[PDB]
Amino acid sequence: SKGEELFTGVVPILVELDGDVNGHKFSVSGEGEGDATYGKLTLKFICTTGKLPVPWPTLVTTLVQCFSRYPDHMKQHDFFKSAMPEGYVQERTISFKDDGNYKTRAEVKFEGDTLVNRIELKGIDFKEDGNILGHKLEYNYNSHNVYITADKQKNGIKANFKIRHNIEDGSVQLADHYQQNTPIGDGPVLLPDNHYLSTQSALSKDPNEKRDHMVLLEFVTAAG
Repeated sequence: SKGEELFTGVVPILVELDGDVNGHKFSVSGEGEGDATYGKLTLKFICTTGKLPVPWPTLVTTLVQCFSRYPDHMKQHDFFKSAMPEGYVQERTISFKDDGNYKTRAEVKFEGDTLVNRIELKGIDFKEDGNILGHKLEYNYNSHNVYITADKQKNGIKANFKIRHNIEDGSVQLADHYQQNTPIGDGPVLLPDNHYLSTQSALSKDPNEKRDHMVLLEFVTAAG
């Protein structure tokens, strides 16, 4: 409830990611704005090391659920905002069906009036001619639901969901997400009942940008 105060207006966002997928090292820098009142996020990401070795859609979920719009009757279930300003550690295991997996660790917290997302990504067991390393995924994104449950042992939450990436041949590449969030500070946090986050995402390009990039528009609303 205390952390909610920090999200009453438009909050600047900074994202920094260091990744390694099958030995291919890369870095991504992201900048944008978040408006939790409407569950709206606008972000621009740039691959600072050159060309991204994985498709941009596979990084969308890794690259700030604290900007989710929680309805008034559900505000007591908002773990994400309650952990602020100290923040939370967000860990994920993203299993790509019939392919490799991403293991991510992120520190999400406030640095002044700016919300920061520092991430380390490690990807292993990917097929060289698979949908990921072979860049066979379409530059678009489907709508999904993030199923959340309380993790009272770690004073945090756990989340499970499936992302459906469209392949160029018209098929689907499943990306199973297992999530764990744990608070950084020793302050009080809200431990929720079972609910979900209804998400909708739109991917686009900046016409004047020549570097490998991604413009992300995300709309997230809590329900259930």
